[PDB]
Amino acid sequence: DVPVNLYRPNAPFIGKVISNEPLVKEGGIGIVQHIKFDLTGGNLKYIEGQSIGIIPPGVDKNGKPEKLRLYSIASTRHGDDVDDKTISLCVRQLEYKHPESGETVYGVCSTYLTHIEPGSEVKITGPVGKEMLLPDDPEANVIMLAGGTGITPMRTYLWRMFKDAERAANPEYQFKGFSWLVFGVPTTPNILYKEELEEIQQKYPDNFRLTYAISREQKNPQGGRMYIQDRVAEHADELWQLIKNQKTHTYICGPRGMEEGIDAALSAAAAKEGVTWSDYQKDLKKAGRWHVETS
Ligand SMILES: Cc1cc2nc3c(=O)[nH]c(=O)nc-3n(C[C@H](O)[C@H](O)[C@H](O)COP(=O)(O)OP(=O)(O)OC[C@H]3O[C@@H](n4cnc5c(N)ncnc54)[C@H](O)[C@@H]3O)c2cc1C
Repeated sequence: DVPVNLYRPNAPFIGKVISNEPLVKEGGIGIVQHIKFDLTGGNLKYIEGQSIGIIPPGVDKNGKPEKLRLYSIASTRHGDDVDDKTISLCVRQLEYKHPESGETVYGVCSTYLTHIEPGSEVKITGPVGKEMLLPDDPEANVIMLAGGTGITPMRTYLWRMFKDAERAANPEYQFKGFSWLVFGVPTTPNILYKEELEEIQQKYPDNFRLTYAISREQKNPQGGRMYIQDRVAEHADELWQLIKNQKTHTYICGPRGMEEGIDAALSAAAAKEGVTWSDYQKDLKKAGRWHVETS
């Protein structure tokens, strides 16, 4: 049922870049690109919450061919144009400190992707992943806790739920539940897909809540920069109340180490009703209602 490994690294699908557009507005930190690829000529199918591999050119420092890097799929199964012909990614250019042999270091695959030109051919593998899948139940509640490019799978869910063209293409999925995105980025220019997220909240105010944690523009009650963990703490009681519903799913995506402050906040909330969150959460994971993808 769920598509997986239609293409593998030994015989990847050769896609073509259609577009490569910037998502970080002026005044933002770093580069994050929305890249769309042409899937025509092959049979790559996928669903929301999955990833694909990209094999970049070149050799590593030891002379060995570069291996694939995984990227969360940014588009619904139908692609951004709802034509079942494309797939999109949301790729940050990795760049980091001097300490590691040199000065500014640039990631191999992410630099390749963020600078790729339309018309270029790329090696694609996958799709992969069954741990970030969206329920078919149109009355589910969906909590989405995203940091940075952790937004990516959330885009696939929200587009499927709320885009006019998606609703028209998906007669069996007319979302009537409640979804809540808490999205942590450093600046307003760094709010990936800001305009479309706010368009969704305006059209569906009873079915979608949008909460930002903007670290360079907002301070938590303790005086520190505002992070996703601070917003979860601020709304811990209400998030816990939603989580108790048998039909609620929670999705967490972003940098590794983001889970710890989220668990601390929810643990304090659940403890007020005599529940140990770590135990309750284990049961949610087993039931397929607690979805995590961090790296
Ligand atoms: C399932 C999954 C989904 C993913 N989804 C996305 C996504 O949607 N968007 C996205 O942009 N990325 C995503 N990634 C990350 C992606 O796979 C790559 O790891 C990322 O793009 C960097 O790869 P690169 O080839 O550019 O860097 P590489 O050339 O592979 O360099 C990475 C290496 O640099 C070093 N390094 C990294 N940071 C530092 C630091 N701060 N200080 C010192 N050394 C450091 C580490 O040793 C690391 O192994 C995802 C990863 C996984 C596993």
